[PDB]
Amino acid sequence: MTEYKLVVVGAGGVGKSALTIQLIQNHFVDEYKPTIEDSYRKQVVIDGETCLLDILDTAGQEEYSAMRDQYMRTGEGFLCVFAINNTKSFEDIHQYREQIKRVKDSDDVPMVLVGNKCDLAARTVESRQAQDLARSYGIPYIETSAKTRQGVEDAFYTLVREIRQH
Ligand SMILES: Nc1nc2c(ncn2[C@@H]2O[C@H](COP(=O)(O)OP(=O)(O)NP(=O)(O)O)[C@@H](O)[C@H]2O)c(=O)[nH]1
Ligand SMILES: [Mg+2]
Repeated sequence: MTEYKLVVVGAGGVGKSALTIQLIQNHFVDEYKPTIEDSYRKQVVIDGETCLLDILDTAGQEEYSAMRDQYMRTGEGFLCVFAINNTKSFEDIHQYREQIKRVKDSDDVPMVLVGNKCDLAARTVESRQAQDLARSYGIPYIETSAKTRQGVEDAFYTLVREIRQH
């Protein structure tokens, strides 16, 4: 079957792993549990296509940048995740995008901008600004909550659809 190699990237603590686990295991990890590198594989049906999601969950930490090149290079699609209550994470997005373009030798890699933690009242990043950014990239912006599961399948399935259209 078709396999889709999705990579989840972003700053430390934005909820990359919480999003992935919510997708694969339908629960919200409300734990402190920093990632080094995790992989998940799940057979799904998306729009009637039987396929395998190969999801690489990456570290937000600066120390793991080398293994970051390695993982990025094999990815077909990237979820670029920030937290809507953390302005630095949103600013860091630019640098993850640029590193993906560099390792992939590509200006237009399948990608979704994901604004996570939208369940939180204490927003510092407006939806308007994140949308403008995504528009300037030529990529969809999806807002998610790993906690309530809002937008979770949306973000992953939209990325699969971007890979199909590439
Ligand atoms: N309210 C809320 N909290 C969330 C959400 N997603 C993650 N969190 C919380 O934020 C913290 C970090 O999430 P986690 O999934 O470990 O983030 P990460 O990006 O994988 N961290 P790392 O880069 O270290 O692997 C956890 O305590 C988690 O419960 C969300 O959508 N809403
Ligand atoms: Mg993690």
